[PDB]
Amino acid sequence: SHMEDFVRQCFNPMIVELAEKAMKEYGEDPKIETNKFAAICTHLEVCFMYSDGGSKHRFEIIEGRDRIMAWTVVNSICNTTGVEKPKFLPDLYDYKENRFIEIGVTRREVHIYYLEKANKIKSEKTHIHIFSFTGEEMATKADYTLDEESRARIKTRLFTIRQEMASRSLWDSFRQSE
Ligand SMILES: C[C@H](C[C@@H](C[C@H](C[C@@H](C[C@@H](CCN1CCCC1=O)N1CCCC1=O)N1CCCC1=O)N1CCCC1=O)N1CCCC1=O)N1CCCC1=O
Ligand SMILES: Nc1ncnc2c1ncn2CCNC(=O)c1nc([C@@H]2CCCN2C(=O)OCc2ccccc2)[nH]c(=O)c1O
Ligand SMILES: [Mn+2]
Ligand SMILES: [Mn+2]
Repeated sequence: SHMEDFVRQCFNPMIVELAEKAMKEYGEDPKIETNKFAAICTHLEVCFMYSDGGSKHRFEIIEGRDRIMAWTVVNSICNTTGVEKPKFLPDLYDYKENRFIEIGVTRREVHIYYLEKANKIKSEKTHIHIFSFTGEEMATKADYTLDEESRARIKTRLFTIRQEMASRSLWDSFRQSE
């Protein structure tokens, strides 16, 4: 598909590979479900830019690993620090703030997607941070974890991705797909 060719020429190959591994691990093929292929690559790159944000070895990346290794690291963090075991796999863990983080990249209002995630988690301790393709963000307790400059790069990157899809007339079908 055209979306697949764009995703592959838009994101770096390591990111594309982790999304491919993660989709086939859950029975989905990137060549058919090309919109979900785009969304996993975006979500992946955001998590890695996020993890790059802040100090050194600050975030233990949970997303991008296979399920059983990801839960292995979560169980170790839980028995290490003593925090509650979340019901759903998060994306990061903040060693500085001592909390798991769920990262979301949406095509709706940050309030709606935050509400969906906050009610589905129902763990209270897991921190939530939502980005949108228009530069908007919402985070638990208005605590945005990272500095402004790091968050602004993610927002800028998201909007750069949005324009690239639109130039290829793919942005409309992509938002009408989440
Ligand atoms: C050189 C640099 C590359 C990026 C790479 C890094 C992503 C992340 C990748 C993998 C680790 C790889 N695997 C495979 C299985 C076992 C395993 O461990 N996974 C997935 C699960 C968690 C994790 O770690 N990695 C690799 C090194 C450390 C790291 O976090 N990051 C982080 C920022 C955005 C990004 O892409 N790095 C490395 C550090 C700085 C940086 O940017 N380049 C080249 C030019 C463009 C670019 O970014
Ligand atoms: N089909 C599966 N493909 C890969 N990974 C999958 C997967 N099912 C489960 N996981 C791993 C655990 N879920 C997440 O980590 C996660 N989930 C969600 C939502 C909410 C409910 C399911 N979901 C979803 O699957 O699409 C989003 C998505 C996007 C990119 C990468 C993964 C997932 N939004 C997250 O921001 C997020 O990080
Ligand atoms: Mn995840
Ligand atoms: Mn997430």
